[PDB]
Amino acid sequence: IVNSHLSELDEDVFHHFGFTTKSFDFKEKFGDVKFVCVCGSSGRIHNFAISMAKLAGLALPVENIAGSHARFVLYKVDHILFADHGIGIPSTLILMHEVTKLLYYAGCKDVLFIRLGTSDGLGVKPGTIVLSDRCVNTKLEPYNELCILGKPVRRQTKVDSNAVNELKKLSENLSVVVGGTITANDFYEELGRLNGSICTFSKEEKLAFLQSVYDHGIRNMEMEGAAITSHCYLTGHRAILVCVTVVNRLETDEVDEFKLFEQLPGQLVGEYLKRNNGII
Amino acid sequence: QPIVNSHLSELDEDVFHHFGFTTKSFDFKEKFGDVKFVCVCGSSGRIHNFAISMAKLAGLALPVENIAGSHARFVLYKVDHILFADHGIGIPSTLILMHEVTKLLYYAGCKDVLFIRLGTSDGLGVKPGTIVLSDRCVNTKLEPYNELCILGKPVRRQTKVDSNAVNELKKLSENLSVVVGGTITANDFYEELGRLNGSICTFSKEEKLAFLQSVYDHGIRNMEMEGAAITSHCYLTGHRAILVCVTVVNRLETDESTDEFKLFEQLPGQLVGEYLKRNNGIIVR
Repeated sequence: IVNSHLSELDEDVFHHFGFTTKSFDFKEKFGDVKFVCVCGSSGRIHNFAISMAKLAGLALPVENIAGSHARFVLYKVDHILFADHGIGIPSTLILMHEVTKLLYYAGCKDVLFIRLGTSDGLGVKPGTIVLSDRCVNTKLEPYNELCILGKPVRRQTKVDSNAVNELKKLSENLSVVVGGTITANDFYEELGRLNGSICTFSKEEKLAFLQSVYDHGIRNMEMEGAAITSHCYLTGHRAILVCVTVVNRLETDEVDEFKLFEQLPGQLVGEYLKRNNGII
Repeated sequence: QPIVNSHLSELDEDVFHHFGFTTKSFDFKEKFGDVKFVCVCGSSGRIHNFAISMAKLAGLALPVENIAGSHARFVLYKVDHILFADHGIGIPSTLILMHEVTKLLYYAGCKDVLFIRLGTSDGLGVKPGTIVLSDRCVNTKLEPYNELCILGKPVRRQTKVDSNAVNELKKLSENLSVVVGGTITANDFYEELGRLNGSICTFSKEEKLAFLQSVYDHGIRNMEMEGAAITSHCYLTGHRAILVCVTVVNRLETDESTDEFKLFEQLPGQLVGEYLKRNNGIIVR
């Protein structure tokens, strides 16, 4: 589906990237992109871009394509774009809008979006990589909910099951678990944490909620999945979540090794990108 | 009297993961006990500069120390009775800040603290560069609520702004344009704010205008993405909140000079700074 309104613009400003459609030719600069790698922070995604560059044999430093003062960073190593989305669905939706618009202008078709994040684990020990076989909200519905012009809109989530299949098969020759993922808007109360500044439920209700979602296949929880997987589906691209778990929420709320866990998703996806020509 | 989360007493040590410190990091009573203001905005650089401007005003020697961990998600500064932090973009990011900052205030025994958001925003029927003092914070249906889904169950939390602080800021500006009006909080910069140049648009330019005109006639003068989170969380934790946002675009005209934008961003700080100087936010030495 195409936004007809874009073709009417004399110039289109990427407010959060720091450039416009008069900055450069998008086809020439981005036309070969087939993958988009994203995580929460600029630092981590830049480190991964650098890591991927070394794997491809790129000597020169990986340079920010985005404006220096812009909200998000943007790196490119061969056929891969790297960017940060911050914390939460709204921040992520901004990135998704501007990155998919970028892909549209560049003529990129059927691009795989990969989120390499961290997450709360359910019934798995910390350090476990969860490959999301589905992304659902806190009601375990595979939908991202929006209020557009004051009207309720539900947009269903979808994961590239083929990519999950590949990543899981690949991981065996290189622990990795395939399971469901909850996306929430509140790190504390909506994720059943007891140590927020506000708590309107008991431990019993918290555990009943966390056990039920586990029983219904959920293995991890985070705050951006529903946005990425729903937005990609609608704009003609693909999406997967590769997140390491940093805590078993069926056991506790609170959390060197943390930095080590963060490296794990990149180690898996990097090998995937190598064997599926994200790099030359 | 503020409601206390009893579960916090069950913890021997509490970790502020997004600030990168714990309850053993400082003596919270001695370190934060005199905090009566918390200033927040979207970026670490902007709020750092504002903290620096307040320190200069207070006659305090630079630099302003980031109390937060070096690799933490958020920054945290203190100048006399004011804390400074960034909240990033959107309600989820902001809610995390609110939880950890209000917990900090609790451990430090701080009561009735005033949260001030110094942001930029979409304008409605006002020229770019206009400071909107929010007298009302609502969602995209123009209801004064932040909606949540707690353990799968729908929750609506009422929003509230400090009218007295708003009134004081208004009168202060007269002796220093500033408009008092409604504020919409949305969860999406593009479609939910009625922008036509997203990657997805399921509405016409006619429907767009109707939506924005409607909210304008209902008193809304600006739109941003964090308001309902701040004002509802403060209400529940026994604190106060206001929004002081400069508008950068009049959405009733268009959806689209970097120098004057930098000038615009300075405006909320200039107003708020004067308020803090006269209301025991800083001590002038």
